[PDB]
Amino acid sequence: AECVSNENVEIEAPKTNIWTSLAKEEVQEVLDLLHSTYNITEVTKADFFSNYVLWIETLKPNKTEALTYLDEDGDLPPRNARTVVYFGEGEEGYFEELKVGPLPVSDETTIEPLSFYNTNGKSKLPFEVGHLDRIKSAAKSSFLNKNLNTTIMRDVLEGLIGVPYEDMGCHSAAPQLHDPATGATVDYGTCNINTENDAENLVPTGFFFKFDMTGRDVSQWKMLEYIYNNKVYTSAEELYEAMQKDDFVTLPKIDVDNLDWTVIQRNDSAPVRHLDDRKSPRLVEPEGRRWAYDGDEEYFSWMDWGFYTSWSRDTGISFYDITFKGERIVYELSLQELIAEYGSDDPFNQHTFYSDISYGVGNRFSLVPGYDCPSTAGYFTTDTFEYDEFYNRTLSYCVFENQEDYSLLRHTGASYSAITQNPTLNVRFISTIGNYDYNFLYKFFLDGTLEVSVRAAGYIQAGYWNPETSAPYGLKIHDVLSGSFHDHVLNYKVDLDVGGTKNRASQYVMKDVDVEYPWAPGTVYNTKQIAREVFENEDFNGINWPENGQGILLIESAEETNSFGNPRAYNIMPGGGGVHRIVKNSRSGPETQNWARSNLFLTKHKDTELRSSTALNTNALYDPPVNFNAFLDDESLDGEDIVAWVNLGLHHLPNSNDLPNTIFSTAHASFMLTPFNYFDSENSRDTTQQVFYTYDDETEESNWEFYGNDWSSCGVEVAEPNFEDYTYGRGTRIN
Amino acid sequence: AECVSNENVEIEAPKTNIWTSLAKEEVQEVLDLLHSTYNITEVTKADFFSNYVLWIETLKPNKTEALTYLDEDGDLPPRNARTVVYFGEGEEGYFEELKVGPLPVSDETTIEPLSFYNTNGKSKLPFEVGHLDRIKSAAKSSFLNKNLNTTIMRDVLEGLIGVPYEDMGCHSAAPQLHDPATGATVDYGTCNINTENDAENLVPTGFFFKFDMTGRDVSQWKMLEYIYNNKVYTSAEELYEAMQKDDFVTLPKIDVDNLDWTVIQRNDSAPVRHLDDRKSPRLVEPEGRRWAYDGDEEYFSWMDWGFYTSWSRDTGISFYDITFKGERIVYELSLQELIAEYGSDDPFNQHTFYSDISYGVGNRFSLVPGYDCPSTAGYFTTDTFEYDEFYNRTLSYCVFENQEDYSLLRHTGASYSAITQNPTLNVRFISTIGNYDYNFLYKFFLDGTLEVSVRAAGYIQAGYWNPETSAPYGLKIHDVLSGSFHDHVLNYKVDLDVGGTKNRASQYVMKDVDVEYPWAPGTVYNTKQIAREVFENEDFNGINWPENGQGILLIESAEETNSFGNPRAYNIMPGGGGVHRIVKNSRSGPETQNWARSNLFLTKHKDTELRSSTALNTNALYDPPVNFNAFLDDESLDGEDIVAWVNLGLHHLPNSNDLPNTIFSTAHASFMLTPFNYFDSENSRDTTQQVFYTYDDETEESNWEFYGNDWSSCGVEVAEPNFEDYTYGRGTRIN
Ligand SMILES: *[C@@H]1O[C@H](CO)[C@@H](O[C@@H]2O[C@H](CO)[C@@H](O[C@@H]3O[C@H](CO)[C@@H](O)[C@H](O)[C@@H]3O)[C@H](O)[C@H]2NC(C)=O)[C@H](O)[C@H]1NC(C)=O
Ligand SMILES: *[C@@H]1O[C@H](CO)[C@@H](O[C@@H]2O[C@H](CO)[C@@H](O[C@@H]3O[C@H](CO)[C@@H](O)[C@H](O)[C@@H]3O)[C@H](O)[C@H]2NC(C)=O)[C@H](O)[C@H]1NC(C)=O
Ligand SMILES: *[C@@H]1O[C@H](CO)[C@@H](O)[C@H](O)[C@H]1NC(C)=O
Ligand SMILES: *[C@@H]1O[C@H](CO)[C@@H](O)[C@H](O)[C@H]1NC(C)=O
Ligand SMILES: *[C@@H]1O[C@H](CO)[C@@H](O)[C@H](O)[C@H]1NC(C)=O
Ligand SMILES: *[C@@H]1O[C@H](CO)[C@@H](O)[C@H](O)[C@H]1NC(C)=O
Ligand SMILES: *[C@@H]1O[C@H](CO)[C@@H](O)[C@H](O)[C@H]1NC(C)=O
Ligand SMILES: *[C@@H]1O[C@H](CO)[C@@H](O)[C@H](O)[C@H]1NC(C)=O
Ligand SMILES: *[C@@H]1O[C@H](CO)[C@@H](O)[C@H](O)[C@H]1NC(C)=O
Ligand SMILES: *[C@@H]1O[C@H](CO)[C@@H](O)[C@H](O)[C@H]1NC(C)=O
Ligand SMILES: [Ca+2]
Ligand SMILES: [Ca+2]
Ligand SMILES: [Ca+2]
Ligand SMILES: [Ca+2]
Ligand SMILES: [Cl-]
Ligand SMILES: [Cl-]
Ligand SMILES: [Cl-]
Ligand SMILES: [Cl-]
Ligand SMILES: [Cl-]
Ligand SMILES: [Cl-]
Ligand SMILES: [Cl-]
Ligand SMILES: [Cl-]
Ligand SMILES: [Cl-]
Ligand SMILES: [Cl-]
Ligand SMILES: [Cl-]
Ligand SMILES: [Cl-]
Ligand SMILES: [Cu+2]
Ligand SMILES: [Cu+2]
Ligand SMILES: [Mg+2]
Ligand SMILES: [Mg+2]
Ligand SMILES: [Mg+2]
Ligand SMILES: [Mg+2]
Ligand SMILES: [Mg+2]
Ligand SMILES: [Mg+2]
Ligand SMILES: [Xe]
Ligand SMILES: [Xe]
Ligand SMILES: [Xe]
Ligand SMILES: [Xe]
Ligand SMILES: [Xe]
Ligand SMILES: [Xe]
Ligand SMILES: [Xe]
Ligand SMILES: [Xe]
Ligand SMILES: [Xe]
Ligand SMILES: [Xe]
Ligand SMILES: [Xe]
Ligand SMILES: [Xe]
Ligand SMILES: [Xe]
Ligand SMILES: [Xe]
Ligand SMILES: [Xe]
Ligand SMILES: [Xe]
Repeated sequence: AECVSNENVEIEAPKTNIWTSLAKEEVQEVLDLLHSTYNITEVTKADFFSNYVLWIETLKPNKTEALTYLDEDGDLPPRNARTVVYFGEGEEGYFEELKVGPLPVSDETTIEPLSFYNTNGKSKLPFEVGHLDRIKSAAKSSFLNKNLNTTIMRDVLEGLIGVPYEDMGCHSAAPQLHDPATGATVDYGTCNINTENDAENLVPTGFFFKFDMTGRDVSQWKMLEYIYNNKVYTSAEELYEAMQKDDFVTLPKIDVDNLDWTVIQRNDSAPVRHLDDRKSPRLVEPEGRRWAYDGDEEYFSWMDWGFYTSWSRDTGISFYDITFKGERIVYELSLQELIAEYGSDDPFNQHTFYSDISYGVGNRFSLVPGYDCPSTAGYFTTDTFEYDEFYNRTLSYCVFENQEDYSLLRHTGASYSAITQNPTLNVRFISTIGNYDYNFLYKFFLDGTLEVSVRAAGYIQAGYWNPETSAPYGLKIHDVLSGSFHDHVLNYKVDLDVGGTKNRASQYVMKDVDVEYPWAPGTVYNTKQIAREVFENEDFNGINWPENGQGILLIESAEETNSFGNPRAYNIMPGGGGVHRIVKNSRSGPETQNWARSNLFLTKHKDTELRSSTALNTNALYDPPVNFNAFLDDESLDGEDIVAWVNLGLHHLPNSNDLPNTIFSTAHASFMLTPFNYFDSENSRDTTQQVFYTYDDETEESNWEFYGNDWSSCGVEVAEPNFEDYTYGRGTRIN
Repeated sequence: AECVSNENVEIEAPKTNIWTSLAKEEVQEVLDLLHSTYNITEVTKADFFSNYVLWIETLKPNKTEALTYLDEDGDLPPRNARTVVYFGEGEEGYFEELKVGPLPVSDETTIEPLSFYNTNGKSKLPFEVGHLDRIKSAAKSSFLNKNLNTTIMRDVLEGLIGVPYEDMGCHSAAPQLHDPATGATVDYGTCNINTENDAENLVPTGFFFKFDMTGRDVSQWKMLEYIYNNKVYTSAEELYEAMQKDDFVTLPKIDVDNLDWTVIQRNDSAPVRHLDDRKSPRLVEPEGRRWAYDGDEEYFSWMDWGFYTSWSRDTGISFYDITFKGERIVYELSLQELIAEYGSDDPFNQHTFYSDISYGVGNRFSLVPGYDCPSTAGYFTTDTFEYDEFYNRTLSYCVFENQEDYSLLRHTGASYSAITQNPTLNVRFISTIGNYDYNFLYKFFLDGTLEVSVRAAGYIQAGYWNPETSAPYGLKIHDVLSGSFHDHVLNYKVDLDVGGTKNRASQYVMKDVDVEYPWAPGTVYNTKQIAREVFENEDFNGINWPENGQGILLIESAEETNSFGNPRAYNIMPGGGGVHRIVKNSRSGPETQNWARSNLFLTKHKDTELRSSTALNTNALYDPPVNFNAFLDDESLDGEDIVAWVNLGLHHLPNSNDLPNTIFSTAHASFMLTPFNYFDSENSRDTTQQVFYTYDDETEESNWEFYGNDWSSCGVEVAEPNFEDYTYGRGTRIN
């Protein structure tokens, strides 16, 4: 007999998604208004002296107006755009952030400087510390080719590396290094061997260079240094001549004829493991899908949870208005920034401190059905706007119900067994940013717990192994390859509003203590106690997870209690990857990523403290648009709207198990938000996905209660994934 | 079209399972020899002055003889039994451990004192610190009834608690408290309200008592104290008379008429959540099972892994000869002990320091098919012997292939996407020990990684909430109920033999450092470095996981390297629950659990250091059979057979989310064993469970390579679990 089929369920969201990305039509109206207001050049025709548009996206509503709309029948918040435009028509070039609205475009619409969420109080980012945009990238690539493809340098490179200039690629370290004291902007660079399989990061040559790129006039840019085997040369001629001498040491060259060790996919001449000719297990939905959605509003419901999603170019997916059993628990949950900070003996990796939101986390590729997500997943389309084009991205994120490999709870005793299954709602997106693949998962449980996790995979940014200097910074993982040591750190804005906005943050500290008890006078016991301590003010040092896990961190309602007098609370519980940066004082990130130095921070919510980083931060080393430390000014948190900024990380020291790629299983970080006296009891008990087995002692009869779930054998069709929907590329573009 | 069916595959183990439990026939021969050698009384007729048999099990082979058999065509090790017999026929009673073999019983068979694995050098455990066996339990229960069911005490109890003696149960704290200085043995106790649903732990009355139980003559045992509202009474009469006075404070009584808050299973009058009338997702095997086994030898193979299992009464499942790609990586992996140590204002919980192996972890209940394990699982039968009966336990552990909710790795770039699925082999057993349910999972991955995890659920051991004294030890979670604060700590013996037995233990320490580089003279950089440090000797302090995760712990081959010169290694990587005891100096566990004070210990392998605890430890407070600290005697680990003793734990402070039961999702601990330069590369690349997608730039054609896996739609029957195989109880017994 066939399993009972059910159709996918669609619902109407309670409210409008006021956080959603701009519609194509809204972007068009904004772009038109900009073109009519300013002299805007198309990006394909633009240079450092043109004006052109970079970005146009939603300027999300402020919280109080949002909550008045959601909870108190207020007006829709004004619909506005944030745009970033490069202005090069003046004596000095700069990027400027501008607000355009309200939308749709009407007689009330204005264009104004936008700076309220920048701690530095500026709408304008100077050229010298500007975004590494398509224009600046093209100029740098042209400048490098001009210098490295001369007759002499062609010879220097081939002689040192072993392949001609055509067979390598030269490129610059990020961030650039602007010195506000001198006005100079310099950058380092290296070369990697070209590959057919995107494995250039595994073949670094150990040839380095340094250049000055100060000012908008590229005719004045100059190569400063060539660096090779830890020696500095101040001209091509000096290096060429050094190489002709008999005392010159040339480091071992990459074996470019044998690069099969860089290849990810299966070698079809490899033997197959026993039984690997049988397909691996599959998750199926015997009675159809158990989550619902509003397609227009990107609102989701599952087992008494509800939330809206939003998408941005900088960060990818965000969540708003997360409710459980009819009560908002989180106003905003949003990934803010991802960094990768390397330590090295060499001037390329030692100067690498990536800000992934500068590149964009939300402007990448589709998910591969069946593999990136289970075949039971639903897929959603999002969009972004960059450089004159609207990008529609299908299969951008997925939603699926998992069956976890362990039950949610159980007990056996007194002639019964009671077990509850553990289905979870899962939202995933994957962001492949060059070499790295980041896999983001949000997992919701039946009791009101949410787990936020990240895993990493892809190609490592390796380094040339120099036996004299490389050992303190990495392991030798191939003939001339070091697995360069680096930190990954990610920041999440977790705007918990537990039993309303007015909250307190507390910790239950656990300690061993010597006590005497009234029932055994004179006898000292070494025992353990808890002590509740309130986080009364913003702490500049942040909060690091306690030694030996001897504490619990809570966000409590300031006024609401459960039936036993306990403040309603949620526990922020670290899972794996509760680490922060090792390095304290980076020349490549002095003030640009100051949230990354502790496990977590608690601040008073402000609309002006929207975000802990920006896409414009990375090259603004000393005066970034957002300096996170500006948020930390000793404000009372004692009965206030608190935001937690929670970090996840990994200290990655690649070894053989990272070649050809890093694996997701061991590169993992997570935290949980779990109810703590939030209810009077554990709130999964109403699920039907449980069994109650009883045995009668006298009659020797067993009884099985399955609460309406029929476990009888039935037939299902195991459906083919929507593979046809997957095409390579970073979105379908429309100029 | 129907999915291609395949039958379950059975294989022949490479060798005999020399670690397997005794056959019924072996146990019978041993029991017969004991009965012919000594005057043995049946346990149902026995007292403190009889002799009777407690336990008969396999005395596992010593390592060198085992390895000679497995690897060098040696003889089968001798087949021996360990038995424990209580001898009460002498002037003083004691338990004695005895070796019986070789088996089968022949003219060569002897019975000898067995003590080699006891650090205290004794085969005999004195009565005073004896096992809490069926005989001693019965005597204590009889003694308590004699004292608490008198006319006066019946009145005292009803008056204080609110229900008659028939409606409560009184019982003693574990461990007992023997004082070797005085020879006295005392114990504390309390009463809980009787329930129909095994929820007595949620209804503690706050009535306590203390008794002296010194010696085998129960006529000399005496009640010492009654303790109530933090006052001590030295007779029933004193307390009765105190209660008649007008100044007497009676603490608030349990509302025994309203205990629905203790009930686990669904209330069928509760509303159903949206779409919870659809069955939750199911894992299926479209082309059948992909692991194989030898049923007689309990040998398992899956995707180039192999191992044997063994079962014991004390600990449940153990693993031996774990190999991956034809090489042993772990000789022995075995759970050793589980403790639960409470802190409290009251004399019951403050004296509770459970040793779960004393009760037995491997003598519990069957798994519930479909709920405890996926319906695709295979189930295995094990056995134990206790008190004259052989117990056959069906559905004792399960083996299943999961599909993890994330892929093992991926990369997108250069017009391809390459993704590998993440199937894992999973071995589970669940041990419900009274109130607690422990869920043990061993998860094997395609690359050679193994994850060991535990989750906990069940009823908490709560405490009576006294507003004057309870607050430092727990939260008030119901009207008169405290969620008593406790540590769970579990010890695993992890006998890694990485590239042979001769190994080294090392750590890569991570630190920030200020350096100057040859390519930028005079410029100080704050960067980060690694430093390899060898653990040259056994450290009495053990090893605690590093602050901010700034280190990697390795077990390395002493001589074998990979192709790049790195020692072949495995990384012991902490996951969640990397915590140890808070309390340092317990009166209830002075010397009995000394492994629990750090995250992990490294020792030189010895057959005499078989196990870090014993079932006989818990009441032997100062001179236990095994004092783990005896293992730690500063021996060189520099090119030696190393064993790692790895702890997992939880500091549990129950809140509302633990009523009516604790949930498995948030009560979790794990560690991973992962290859680290063990191969030249990451070793999952040969799996067929992957996709290679390519896109041609010119022809606009996509190609999908699925390596023999057909994702076409097909029909399967979703099978009913083997529910008929599940019967309540702790094994089918045979006298
Ligand atoms: C959301 O909240 C933020 C923070 O409260 C609001 O920021 C404010 O934006 C206005 C413009 O709409 C800024 O006013 C301007 O100030 C400059 C500086 O003197 C002045 O030259 C202009 O004439 C104008 O008055 C204001 O400074 C800024 N406030 C802060 C604290 O930075 C924002 O308006 C809110 N958005 C919405 C949709 O209501
Ligand atoms: C596995 O290895 C252990 C540890 O090496 C062996 O333990 C040894 O067991 C023997 C008995 O078989 C003990 O010998 C006895 O010693 C006592 C004490 O003086 C003596 O009275 C007896 O006459 C007898 O000689 C021996 O002490 C003990 N060794 C240690 C270090 O404690 C065990 O025999 C091995 N098992 C197998 C199956 O080979
Ligand atoms: C717009 O800018 C370009 C330079 O990019 C300039 O040549 C042109 O004259 C400007 N248009 C107007 C109307 O001033
Ligand atoms: C580099 O120089 C060679 C000739 O010296 C030329 O053929 C080639 O096109 C140049 N490459 C680029 C990208 O300019
Ligand atoms: C495939 O396997 C063969 C045989 O081991 C090996 O020589 C070759 O390097 C492999 N090819 C690739 C591209 O991985
Ligand atoms: C984006 O793609 C979706 C799905 O194909 C489609 O509904 C929508 O019209 C697209 N948007 C635009 C403006 O191309
Ligand atoms: C065996 O022990 C019992 C006491 O438990 C005793 O009465 C009996 O006589 C003993 N048997 C022999 C043969 O001595
Ligand atoms: C307790 O005492 C009462 C009479 O006082 C009696 O009826 C009952 O059987 C006793 N219970 C036990 C278990 O001895
Ligand atoms: C079932 O639900 C009803 C209505 O809320 C409640 O009164 C009762 O306590 C519940 N019964 C049990 C046994 O949980
Ligand atoms: C234990 O149970 C298994 C499975 O039912 C059976 O094969 C075996 O004979 C049983 N052992 C004994 C001795 O009862
Ligand atoms: Ca908040
Ligand atoms: Ca502040
Ligand atoms: Ca070993
Ligand atoms: Ca030792
Ligand atoms: Cl400005
Ligand atoms: Cl110019
Ligand atoms: Cl090479
Ligand atoms: Cl879909
Ligand atoms: Cl407190
Ligand atoms: Cl700056
Ligand atoms: Cl002895
Ligand atoms: Cl007696
Ligand atoms: Cl009550
Ligand atoms: Cl089975
Ligand atoms: Cl080192
Ligand atoms: Cl003792
Ligand atoms: Cu990394
Ligand atoms: Cu617990
Ligand atoms: Mg609508
Ligand atoms: Mg839209
Ligand atoms: Mg109006
Ligand atoms: Mg056989
Ligand atoms: Mg057997
Ligand atoms: Mg022989
Ligand atoms: Xe657009
Ligand atoms: Xe140069
Ligand atoms: Xe997946
Ligand atoms: Xe949440
Ligand atoms: Xe990460
Ligand atoms: Xe904490
Ligand atoms: Xe991370
Ligand atoms: Xe990560
Ligand atoms: Xe037996
Ligand atoms: Xe007493
Ligand atoms: Xe499960
Ligand atoms: Xe392993
Ligand atoms: Xe646990
Ligand atoms: Xe470590
Ligand atoms: Xe644990
Ligand atoms: Xe646990």
